[PDB]
Amino acid sequence: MNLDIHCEQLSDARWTELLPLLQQYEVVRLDDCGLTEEHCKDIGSALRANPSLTELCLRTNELGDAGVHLVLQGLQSPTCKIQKLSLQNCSLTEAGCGVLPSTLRSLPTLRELHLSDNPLGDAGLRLLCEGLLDPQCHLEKLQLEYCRLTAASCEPLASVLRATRALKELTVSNNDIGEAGARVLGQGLADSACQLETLRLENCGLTPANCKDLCGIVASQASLRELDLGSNGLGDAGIAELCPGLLSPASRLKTLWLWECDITASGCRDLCRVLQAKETLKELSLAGNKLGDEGARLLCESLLQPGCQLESLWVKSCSLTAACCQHVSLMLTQNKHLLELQLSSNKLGDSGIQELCQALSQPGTTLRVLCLGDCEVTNSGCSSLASLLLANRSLRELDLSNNCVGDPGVLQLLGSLEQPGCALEQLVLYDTYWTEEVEDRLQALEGSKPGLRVIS
Repeated sequence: MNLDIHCEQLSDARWTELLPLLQQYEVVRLDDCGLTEEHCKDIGSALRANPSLTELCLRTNELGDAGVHLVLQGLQSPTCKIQKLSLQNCSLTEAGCGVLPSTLRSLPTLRELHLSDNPLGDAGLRLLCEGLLDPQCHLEKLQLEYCRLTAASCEPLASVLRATRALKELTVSNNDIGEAGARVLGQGLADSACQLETLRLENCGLTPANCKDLCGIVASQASLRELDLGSNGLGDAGIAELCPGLLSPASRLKTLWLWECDITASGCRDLCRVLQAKETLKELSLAGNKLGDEGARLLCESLLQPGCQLESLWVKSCSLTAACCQHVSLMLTQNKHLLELQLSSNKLGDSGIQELCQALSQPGTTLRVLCLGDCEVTNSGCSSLASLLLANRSLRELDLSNNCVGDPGVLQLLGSLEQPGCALEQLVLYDTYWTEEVEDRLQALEGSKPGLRVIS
């Protein structure tokens, strides 16, 4: 009962074929079509006749304020129970934002709203907030990524924040709120009444100082579950401040995203104390940080402690060499909690990869998803891996994207996959190529064993 269209352009012939169905489906997704204001008139009229739409998503389209305005009108009908609405990337400018209050108030069924990639400006947010403040608005998830906001936006956001009680997710990534803004925003969080769960502050220009604040909020925000702070220059200094907040017996933080955060081994030490004590923290992305093999070691030091329960570790593009494979290997042999390890864009080479290959070859291994994209694996490396696939029983997804692999390497992988004992459910091979022959051998495999897909 979903519709979903993506990239296909709409001939005036098919638009017509569509309209009536737009009045039927529960889920309409018109992702990157050629939708302009000209279609909105029709959308408005078709959406009002739909007594069962729960979610509309008009991603990537140049509708404009007027287009948007119409869209919102057709939703303001007697038979609307819409819950999810995504007007992501529709050129909704501050001009078109004066509608929001009148719309938000009119839609008490709305749970999550997406306005990302829309230049709302502080002026446009100011109105979205005024809308969120009205008691008839029970908005739980709000996405305002890339919305040309600035520190000015943080005050109303904070004000919305202290007042509302329903908001669970707040995402303001890719807006330059700055140190000052983040300080305001976070301040509103501290004395808020809603039990926020997801807070994403990616590329907002945070600084170590903001860590002083987040430390506190994190410490007492029992409801928090996922905290994204990537692409911010917090450095080891910021991490240190953040850490005691993460050791609070009230912090149930599960997902911690600290990618490209200018962290290094010095910082990673601090992370490890947390990693050992918090049985709840289950996902840590440290990708893009120049951790180096010293850092990899430390991470492993921690991952060997049986009181450590991390399930996913991302250390993509972390300047790790084949020199750390011995530790990742050893840890991999004695750890029964890590299910997913992301080692892509690292210089492991065939020698580093064999070490992982021998470790995972033992029985009683638990790693379930292993990523090795861009690690400099060659056709010879594929040999190691191919054997692995016959011995190891824990793996389900293996990503070998963008390596130095041609026909022979792949062919070996296929040999392993054609076996009944082999239980890999997914071999990921993007940015890899092969002759017509290999492909024909491949299409065959995908017919002898349907419980396996070779992605590319």
